[PDB]
Formats: sequence, structure tokens, C-alpha cells
Amino acid sequence: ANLLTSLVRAHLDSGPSTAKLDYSKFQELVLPHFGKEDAGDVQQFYDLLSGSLEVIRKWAEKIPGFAELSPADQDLLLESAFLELFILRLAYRSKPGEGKLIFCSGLVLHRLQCARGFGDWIDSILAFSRSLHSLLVDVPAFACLSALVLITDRHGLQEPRRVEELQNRIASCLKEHVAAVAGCLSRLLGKLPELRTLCTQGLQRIFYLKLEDLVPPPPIIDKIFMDTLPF
Amino acid sequence: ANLLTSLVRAHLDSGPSTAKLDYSKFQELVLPHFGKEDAGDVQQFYDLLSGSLEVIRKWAEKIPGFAELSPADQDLLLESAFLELFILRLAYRSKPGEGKLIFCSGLVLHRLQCARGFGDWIDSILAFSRSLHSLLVDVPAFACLSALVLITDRHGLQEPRRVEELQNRIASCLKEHVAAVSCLSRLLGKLPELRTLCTQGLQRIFYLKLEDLVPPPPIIDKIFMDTLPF
Ligand SMILES: O=C(/C=C/c1ccccc1)Nc1cc(-c2ccnc(N3CCC(O)CC3)c2)ccn1
Repeated sequence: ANLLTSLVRAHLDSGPSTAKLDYSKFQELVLPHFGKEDAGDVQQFYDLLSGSLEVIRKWAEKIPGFAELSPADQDLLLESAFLELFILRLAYRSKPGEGKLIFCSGLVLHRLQCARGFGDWIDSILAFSRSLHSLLVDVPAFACLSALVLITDRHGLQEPRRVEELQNRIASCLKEHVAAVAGCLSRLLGKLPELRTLCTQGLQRIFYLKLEDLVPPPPIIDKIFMDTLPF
Repeated sequence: ANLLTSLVRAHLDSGPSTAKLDYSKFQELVLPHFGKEDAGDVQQFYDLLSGSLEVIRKWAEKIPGFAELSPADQDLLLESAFLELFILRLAYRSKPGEGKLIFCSGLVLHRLQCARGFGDWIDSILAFSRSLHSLLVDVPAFACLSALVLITDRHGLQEPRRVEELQNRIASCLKEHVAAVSCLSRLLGKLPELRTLCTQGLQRIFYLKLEDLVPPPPIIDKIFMDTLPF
């Protein structure tokens, strides 16, 4: 499809290639005081979240139809999906066999280097990475699935029919791709409860870090945290 | 002197007599079946937390000087200390060696009968309980310690000097008792670990509010919201 091509283009332009993979901060081995953190570890956690939201914004603007939604619907979709998109894209891009987290900037970081900032949550994201990798989801399928995570019904949409029309198009586009390669779906959905648990673990980690307040969360992440709490 | 007697009287009147201990629901063995909490596990968690409210309020009103603080400082101290008072009193009253939780109602429960409701936090509370038990803290020392948890600086106090003056009186009273019978600074060392445990309680309530199997009762919800520094 021209839509499939557009979706694949956007996905590949929103991550690093094997070339601009940045090992400047990668330490095979550092020795953390587990179950504690300092201001620099918490700043880095928030900065990674922030960089991923900046990058996901630019990816979304390249999904045909998305830029023509009301600005409020664009924000609402982006906020509502951000955490799930962060986890899924990190899982899909990372190397769980080498305990390597690969962030959208090209930054590579060892599990042990993420432990202070992220706590348990990063161990759980690596577990989901292994899970995801075993389903051998090809790039064009992933490029569609990530878009379906974004372009979905949400309470508060001004133009929900336009969002449902676009969701239809991307669902169609995915169906057509899995027919073109057949000559996985049911098993991908079996992993979705892990992914929702991981979204929750994210909110729990942000709550924990807001309680501790070593450094305050950036305003845009704080707004997503608050706007994403059903109470 | 007479303050210590007043503090001991309040502490002993705020818990169950070895008479009113209820083992009717105690199960020595469970199969921790259907893992992942249900409505009943969350209801029980909230009910146990709630059972302490009226008890701790009545205990505090029997600490000399406490009723002489502004009513707004009384509410603020009660809300701010609720979770830590719940934990510390539970740690001291429970039998960590047998994984036995004793609630202020007299209800006795095995850790696995409340692990789904409490999550990890019960393991952490029991760890603290073992720690507390090893200090062989006598009742009059504990009667002062619990009061120091309540009568402490808090953000929003109207009369913070009066609260500090009362904290000083109870600190004096404790010091004098521990001389009459390094051990002192190890009792005081428990207040900060008790705050770290408090945080896990807020994490658990946050988690349960997120999941929303059953909503927290209004008084716990208010304490949760009013004790978040943001
Ligand atoms: O009725 C009770 C206790 C009621 C209570 C407890 C705390 C606050 C308010 C009321 N029965 C009961 C009471 C005790 C108890 C009673 C007195 N002391 C201790 N400690 C424990 C170990 C060391 O720290 C030193 C001694 C434990 C233990 C279990 N059940």
C-alpha cells in the first residue's frame, strides 16, 4: 500500500539505524546501590521519557490523516498512548539477550545502568522485549500495530468518527499486509496483558518518583501522568 | 512520671486484651489460590486500615497535651501519622516468628490471608516487626515512641513550637525511663524506617486506586490525598 509505505517510512525515521547507535555512555558493568537513586538517575529517567515523547510526536505527525485531526484530538491521542508506545517501541528496538536498552535517540544503556532510574520496571520491559521478539513481528506489521495503539477511541475526542475512520484504514492496511506475506495475530493479543501491566508499572514508578521528589517531573510528563489517572 | 503512666494507660486501653483476641478466621495453612487480588482482598485491606481510625483517634485524645493543640493541628497530626501508627502498632502487637498479624480489633490473620490485599508491603511490615521485636522494647518505651510518631513537625502546623514543646516533654519522659531501667538512639532509629514503610503504604493505595476493584473509603482516600506533597 501507499499507506503501508507511509507508516513504514514514519516508523524507520523515528528510531536510530545500526550506524548512529551511541555507546558513549554504555557501561557493560556498573555497581548500583539497588532500591535507591540520586537526582541524576531521576533526571535521566525523565529526559528519556521526554525525548521519546518529542520523537513520538514527530512520528505521529507523519501518519496520514493524523495532522488533520483537531489539535486537542492530536494531544489526547498522544498523551493517552505515550506510555504504551514508549514501552512497545523500547521492547521492539532493545536487545534483551545482551541486557541492552536502546532508546530512540540511539542511546544504549545496560539494564544495571537503568535500575536506579527505572527500578524493576526496566527488568519487566526487557522480559516483554524477549516475549515480543519470539513472535517475529515484521517491521510493516509493527509499523501498523504501533499506529493502532495511537489511533484508537478515547474519552474526550472531539471528532471520534474521523479517528475511527483512520483506525479502520490502518486495520485494513495491516490485514492486507498479513495476506501478502502468508502467500501470529492471536498470539500477539496473548501478550497485551503484560503490556498493560507494564503501562501500570510506569505510572507506579512516576508516582514513586513524584513522592520522593529528588527532581520534579517535567511539566508535559506530569500532565500525561495526571491526565491518565482514572480518578 | 505521671506522663509515662498516662501514656501507658492510653496504649493499653487502645488494643485488645489477651481475652478479646479472635482466632475464628485464623487459617494456619492456605493455598494462596487464584493469585492476583480480587474485590474481597481489597475490601479486607481497606476494612483493616479503617478498623484502626476510631481507635487511634481515641488513643491520641488520651495523650496529655494532645487535646490542648489547635483542633486543625490535631487533625493534621492524626492524618499525617495514621499509616505510620497503623504499621508500628501492628509490628509491635504481631508475632512475626509465626507470620501472625494481630489487628487492634483482636482479629488474628496469617500473612498469606492478607498478602493479596496488602501486596509486598506486608512482607516489609513483618521484616520491621522482627526488627522491632529484637530491640525488646518494653511497653512504657513503646508508649512514648508511638506518641513521638504522632507529636512531630508536619507541613501546615498552626502552632509548631507547641507541638515541638510537647514532643520534647515525651522525649524527656522516654530518656528518663530508659535510664531508670545507644539503646535510646536504636529505638529512635525505628522512626525513619517506619517513614520508608509509610511510603510503600501510599504506593499500595495508589496501585489499588489505579486498579479500582473497590474504591477506598472516603476517610482513607482523604488521608492518601492530604499526605501527598504535590
Ligand atoms: O492486645 C494486645 C496488643 C494491643 C496493642 C498493640 C500495639 C498498640 C496498641 C495495642 N496483645 C498483644 C500484645 C503484644 C505485646 C505486648 C507488649 N510488648 C510486646 N513487645 C514485642 C517484642 C518486643 O518489642 C518487646 C515486647 C508485644 C503482642 C501481641 N499481642
